Amino acid sequence: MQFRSIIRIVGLLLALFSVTMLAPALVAGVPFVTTFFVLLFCGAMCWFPNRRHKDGFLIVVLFWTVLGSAGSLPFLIPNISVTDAFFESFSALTTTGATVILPKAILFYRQFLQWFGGMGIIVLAVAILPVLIAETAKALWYIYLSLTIACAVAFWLAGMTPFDAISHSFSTIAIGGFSTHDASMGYFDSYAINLITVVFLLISACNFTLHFAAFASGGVHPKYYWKDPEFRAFIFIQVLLFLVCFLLLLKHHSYTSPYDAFDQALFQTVSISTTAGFTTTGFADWPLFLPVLLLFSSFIGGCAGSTGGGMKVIRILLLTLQGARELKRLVHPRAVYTIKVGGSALPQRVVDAVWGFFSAYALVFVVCMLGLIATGMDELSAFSAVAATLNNLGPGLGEVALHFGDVNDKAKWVLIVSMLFGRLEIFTLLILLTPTFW
Amino acid sequence: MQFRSIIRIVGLLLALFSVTMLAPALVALVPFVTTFFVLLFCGAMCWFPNRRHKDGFLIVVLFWTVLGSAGSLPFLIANPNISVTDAFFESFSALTTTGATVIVGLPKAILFYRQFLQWFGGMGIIVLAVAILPVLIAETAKALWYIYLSLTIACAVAFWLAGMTPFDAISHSFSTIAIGGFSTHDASMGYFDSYAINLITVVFLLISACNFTLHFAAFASGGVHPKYYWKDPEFRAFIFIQVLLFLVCFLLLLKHHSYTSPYDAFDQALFQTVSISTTAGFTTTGFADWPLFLPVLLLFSSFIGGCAGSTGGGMKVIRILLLTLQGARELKRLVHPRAVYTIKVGGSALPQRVVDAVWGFFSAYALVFVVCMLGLIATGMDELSAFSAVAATLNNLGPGLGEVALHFGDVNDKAKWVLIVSMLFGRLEIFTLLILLTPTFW
Repeated sequence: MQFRSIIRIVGLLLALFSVTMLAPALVAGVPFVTTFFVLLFCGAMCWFPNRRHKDGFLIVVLFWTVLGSAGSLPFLIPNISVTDAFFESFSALTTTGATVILPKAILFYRQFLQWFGGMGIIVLAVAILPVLIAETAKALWYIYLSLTIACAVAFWLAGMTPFDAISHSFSTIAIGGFSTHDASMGYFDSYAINLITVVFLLISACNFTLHFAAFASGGVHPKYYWKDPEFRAFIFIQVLLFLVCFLLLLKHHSYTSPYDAFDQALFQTVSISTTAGFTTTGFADWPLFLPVLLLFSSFIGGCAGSTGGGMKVIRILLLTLQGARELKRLVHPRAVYTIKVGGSALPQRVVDAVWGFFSAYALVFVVCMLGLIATGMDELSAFSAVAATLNNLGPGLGEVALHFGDVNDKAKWVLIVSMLFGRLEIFTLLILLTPTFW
Repeated sequence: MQFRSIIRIVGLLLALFSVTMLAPALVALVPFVTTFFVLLFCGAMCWFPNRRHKDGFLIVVLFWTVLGSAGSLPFLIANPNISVTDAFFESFSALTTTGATVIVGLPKAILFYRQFLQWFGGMGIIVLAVAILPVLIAETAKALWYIYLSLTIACAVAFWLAGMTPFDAISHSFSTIAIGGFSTHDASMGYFDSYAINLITVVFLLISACNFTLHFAAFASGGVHPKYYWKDPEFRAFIFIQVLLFLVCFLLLLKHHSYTSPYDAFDQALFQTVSISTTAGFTTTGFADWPLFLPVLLLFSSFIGGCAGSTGGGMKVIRILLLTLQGARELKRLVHPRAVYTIKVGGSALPQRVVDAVWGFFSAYALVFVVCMLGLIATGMDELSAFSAVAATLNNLGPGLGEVALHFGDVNDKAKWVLIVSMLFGRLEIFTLLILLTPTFW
């Protein structure tokens, strides 16, 4: 099936991935250079005997097929077992805080991996239009420059030397919840960093596709204040979050001073809630239900045209508000229902497809919970772990045993696939399984 | 809003409910008689001053509302001496047909009435199940009577074969009419374990629980009965799921190598799997010879509950079937959105009208599920025991097996009231009280 074209294109892809492998070498390192050489060699052998050129789902799978391989070689010789080495590689990879447990070059590379993951996750994410020319690089390069320079200067304000500010900035690009120390923000708590970082968390997560027009000099920004459905819904949930935090604070009478109670409390609620992953609280001053509630909050993750693939506003919104239309259906079946919350008329093909996706998603959820518990994992610690795993924050808080090294490595391989599913569209592998497809 | 016409009909309804309140009075060795008199008095004061006569959802809510109005009065006063909230909870436990035990301990007359309550609940739930056509003449009362006579007589004679005196056979029969999971002793079959009863009862369980409205044609005399073998999908899907259940039981038996003899292992093992699975509620196993996942798996099995036209209202074959098969259509939609999908699993062409409602019902159901889990844990209940309890509660079997502490006398009584409403919600369509909360409705 035209294998000659596929070999050269795939080889070029592996070589291109390999070019971006000199990151630790800047910090005087050799295995990563070796990976570039081996894959480049692969590209070279693929490239020359075959010259001819010319499905798509196969390509997407091959895309993230690649991303998965690679990044596992320098760890078998960090002395850790091969399954654990692979698991750790994925742990560093995909911005998942999968801690079971370093060199200063490797650590820089790990934060760099977060950088690579962050840019990579949002580039083919709005490039699915042919299945459902490279000029977007510049406009993306400008927005990024604004994001990183702003973060670095913001860290600088505290007074740390630029290397430290840059180090923290690299750590927070694709937040997995990692920092210099295991405590996410407990080890260093300058007030300016906390306030500024929380602002970064709010601004950086929900929406950048909407502001793509910002590249054009039309000045369409003040229009978005009004009639933006996302803004009203999102503000209602977040403001409600603030009010409940305030109420909880008053009920327990935790901190009398405003600054610690508001910044620290707000920081914990926002950080855990926003799927950030920076957690430094054992939730003892909070009741037990707050960890459970927060975990449910963790499920709500990502925004439309955002870094994280999770349940979105429009999907839940459609179910609820469309659900309201269904409530109206319950009142009367003779009654035509057509309501358009959005400015456009909405076609009935997409809505049905979306909730169907949710139903299949539920099936996957059952598979993940049942499978992980089924493999030999404990009912509760794994239960919290699966909730956390699907979201991609970290270890399960309830009945804490954060580091699972002694769990079965084949299941660990399953954990890798599950977290990968957490980031990538889950049903790509699903298309592979079906018997009608063969 | 024409209140004079609601007063007489509702009063008549209360009096009618009261008419069948003489059940313990047959067993000498008064409060229930008092309930009949008080409600009859209520009907009387609502019948003579008003002579006039004349929405519908209010009436259905009201019918369900009537249950439990006079099901809790005789328990505050007297052998059952228990607190008022607990008395109400206990009343609902017996009445709801759920197995909500707070006590260990099972008056002969009161107990007879309790089993009788199971009889009342069993016929009552089925009768109004198909009477919802005006919103979505009483000639059915004899055709259901023949079928019911067949069911009760068959159960009694079946128990009689074992060799117990007819009173004991009838007692067990009354106990198994609507299946709470109760017997003379707390263990379902541990106290008496005769083999004929076990085999016959399992047959009873399989036949009784699915689907009897298909066999409503059994009353008019015709030959339609052989045709159903190839006629219905329900048989292929249901048989496939049950057979798979048998195979997994067989394979888990051979993996652990539990019992070498085939009589005990197949009947006891099969009995346990089917009984826990079929929303029956008869449980005598602590699941130690089974791994821990089997209790979890069984609880998931408990969620699958009811057949279309069956006594219990729980997720069904057609709903899940629609999601998966229609889901398959959805699966085929990722391949080409340009591709028209129209498929009819059933004999008729199926309309796109009802189908959105089914999954919408599931979505709303999930919302309710979140409310129940979050609310019960939120009230002050424990993490895990409550979690198993809510799964079990929605189904209406009994206690959560995992980390078992079935009896919860010391749990908060207002939440216990919430538990009562939750289990009732399991039995009746949850939404029937959801149309009250909406502000657009007022």
